[PDB]
Amino acid sequence: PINVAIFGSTGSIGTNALNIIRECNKIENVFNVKALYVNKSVNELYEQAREFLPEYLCIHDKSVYEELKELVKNIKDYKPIILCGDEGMKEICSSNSIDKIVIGIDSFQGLYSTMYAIMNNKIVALANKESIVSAGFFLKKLLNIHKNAKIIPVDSEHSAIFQCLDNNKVLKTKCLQDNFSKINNINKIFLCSSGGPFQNLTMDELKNVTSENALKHPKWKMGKKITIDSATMMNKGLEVIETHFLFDVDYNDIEVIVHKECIIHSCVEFIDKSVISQMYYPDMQIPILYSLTWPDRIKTNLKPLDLAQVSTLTFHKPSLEHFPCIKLAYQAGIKGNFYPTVLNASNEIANNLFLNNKIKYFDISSIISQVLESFNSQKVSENSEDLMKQILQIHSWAKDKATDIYNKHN
Amino acid sequence: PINVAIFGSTGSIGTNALNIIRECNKIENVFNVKALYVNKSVNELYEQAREFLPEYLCIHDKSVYEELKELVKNIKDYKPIILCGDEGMKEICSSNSIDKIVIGIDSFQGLYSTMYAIMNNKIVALANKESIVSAGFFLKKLLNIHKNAKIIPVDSEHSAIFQCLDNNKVLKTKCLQDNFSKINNINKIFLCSSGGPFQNLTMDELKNVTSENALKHPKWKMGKKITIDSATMMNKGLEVIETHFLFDVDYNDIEVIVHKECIIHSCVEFIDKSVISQMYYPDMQIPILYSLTWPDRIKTNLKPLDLAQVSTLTFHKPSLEHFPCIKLAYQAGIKGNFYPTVLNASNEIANNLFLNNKIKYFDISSIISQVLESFNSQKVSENSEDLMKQILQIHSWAKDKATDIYNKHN
Ligand SMILES: COc1cccc(CCC[C@H](CC(=O)N(C)O)CP(=O)(O)O)c1
Ligand SMILES: COc1cccc(CCC[C@H](CC(=O)N(C)O)CP(=O)(O)O)c1
Ligand SMILES: [Mn+2]
Ligand SMILES: [Mn+2]
Repeated sequence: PINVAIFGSTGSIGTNALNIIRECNKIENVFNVKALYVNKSVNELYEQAREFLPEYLCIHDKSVYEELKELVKNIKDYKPIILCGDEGMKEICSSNSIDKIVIGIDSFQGLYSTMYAIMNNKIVALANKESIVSAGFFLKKLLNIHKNAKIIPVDSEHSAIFQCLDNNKVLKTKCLQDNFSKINNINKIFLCSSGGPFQNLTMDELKNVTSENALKHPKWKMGKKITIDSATMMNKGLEVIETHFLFDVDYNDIEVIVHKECIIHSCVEFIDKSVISQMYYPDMQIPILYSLTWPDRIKTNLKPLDLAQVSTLTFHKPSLEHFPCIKLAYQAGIKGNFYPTVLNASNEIANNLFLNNKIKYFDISSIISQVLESFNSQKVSENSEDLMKQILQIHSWAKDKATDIYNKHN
Repeated sequence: PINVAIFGSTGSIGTNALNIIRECNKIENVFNVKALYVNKSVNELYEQAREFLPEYLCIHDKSVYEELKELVKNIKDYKPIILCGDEGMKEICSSNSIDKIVIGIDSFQGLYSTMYAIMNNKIVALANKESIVSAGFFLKKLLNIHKNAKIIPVDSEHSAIFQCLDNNKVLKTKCLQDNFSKINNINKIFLCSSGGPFQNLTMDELKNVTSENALKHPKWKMGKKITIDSATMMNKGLEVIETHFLFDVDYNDIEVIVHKECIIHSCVEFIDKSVISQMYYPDMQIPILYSLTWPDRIKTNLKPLDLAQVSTLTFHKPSLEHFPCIKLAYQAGIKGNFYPTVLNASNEIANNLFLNNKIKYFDISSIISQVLESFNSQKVSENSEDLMKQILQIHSWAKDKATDIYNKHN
């Protein structure tokens, strides 16, 4: 019986996790949902608690804490431990009844909860790519100290890569470890991209695209920030750095490939040049499920892939002139140090400015480039606590520098 | 160091094996070629012996035995054990200095050498699919007796399938063992086919096709028998039965898919509905190499797959009306017993009649169909020597029956 906590259970990752858990549990009792954690969605959490009956409930916002206590009195034969804030989150991570934690929260609370899950030697199913890009050095150090802790990737391309690896090799190492690629015989990665809504657009058309164009009739309905990142291909840029950190693959050995059908989710070339790929319909339930079942798989009732119906799969190179965010991501990754932290923070601001019609498409990459050029490399702190503060200071600095650049030109 | 014997070293499989061994050994000394076995080509064997310097040389034809001995006196600092016939082959299989044996011979010598390899508890890299289709029951029985022997698939689609499996699971079972699919969490197989030279012909066009049409402007350098089987899609029919026996996959869970680009070599759907596939250029060096490195991989200098250049991958269902041999293979497999033995034997005759311009395209499937209808199921011998005799007698009967049907409706 797999004992799982869901952090951010009313978000997209959290609700997809509970859906696949429900469906798999109908086939065979595999999962025990031990904890649910949300920001402020009391009614939604109450409804989840009535179905899954977790041992723990937690809610960040303290003004709806007593409302939650009163709601759960309506549930028959059920006496949960009801907690609140960061202290509740810490108590959940330290519980001996929890084996695996799905991190479905963004920004700092994602990183903070990941930190606590690692400190308690848990399996961490991590969907927040920005935390790996920004704080990769810190997570790597924490994983070296807490030897039984593991990060298992949920980001679909990185789940795909992970699924292409031989678990007889994977089990000798773990993600975010030096020498991961060597142990797994990895030569090179094909990192698949949908390409977003702008692949056929000219440079002159790209000059005038708006956030409405990027968000209009999405093929897959996902959040605004990632949709804008998909449009600029900064999503893939961030994912290149994520690949480097998770799998210890050199930047020269990561190739972005535009695959508009989104059936092949990524591919791994091994040292003999054989290539393995993972395929399914574009659906987050498979990557989430594998993060919770690894190193095994369990039965689902998901729709089987019909390759004859799919019929055609296509691949092409992305144009770096048209999608300069990709180039900037590689440059930041290759330069190393805290340049990925700066890239991520400056993109957070630029993405949001574009979303709100404050800047143009190529201003996104212009601002990111300028902030990157404004940063000086820093000696990397050997001390774990100093290193986290260093990352947070640089993050804050880069957001401010991006905002100042905007303000001056405006 | 991996100690290898090559049976049929001057055929297509043998020459590909020695090429990839040579190239891999230039990067790192991995392989010792301990034995080479050929039918007739004494001169070619001498040249191989001069380069590879194997401890054993064997030749099936006794009339060129003395010539080989005299030739080898030319090689400096070299004193091999020089053998001939079935006896020489048995002696090679029984050597404690040999770990892995590549079976690149067909027909009787192929089944015969496979048997002796298994009896001596070797790893057997098996490229002769006809042995598995005709003698699957016997090979299963033999592998149950000889617990440390293993068949590793070399046939490209079956190697692909094998490469899509997690070795943490594969190492708890072995090919041709009951429950192989259950242990590996296999739900379904996509068995990829080139479609062959007649794939786009109308029914009227198919009625007239000749063997010269099948053999003309061939895309890859392979033998006449398999080229004719590719044209009729009986190659894939045989490979369906091969999949069933190697992997214990039910016939209803094997789907033939026409993939004309021959980049994806086959795919495995797991019980969660995630699909894994193996990809490379159509080149037999990868499947051969993997059979000799499994459960590891080693470095090659093969050309890396350029997915952007490949650009497009396509998939469609084959027409059973145009390719009735596929339907016959499923029917024979599903019926079970020795019907696969009869299918293989009757196809051997019908393929050869068509190759030599004695019958038409649809006569191939007609003869096979009639022979299958003439066969009565038999009680399966419990004794392994009786079982081998039973298989061989059914094989002879079915070839004779096919020939007599040809002679009647001449
Ligand atoms: C909604 O579920 C899925 C599952 C798999 C694939 C897709 C297609 C969308 C792919 C990515 C979003 C992403 O980064 N993901 C999902 O990780 C968009 P781009 O950066 O253009 O490539 C959707
Ligand atoms: C020359 O080497 C390779 C290597 C991989 C793939 C191909 C393409 C030819 C595929 C098969 C032959 C076969 O049965 N093989 C190779 O196992 C033909 P059909 O039955 O139409 O599908 C060639
Ligand atoms: Mn992704
Ligand atoms: Mn084949």
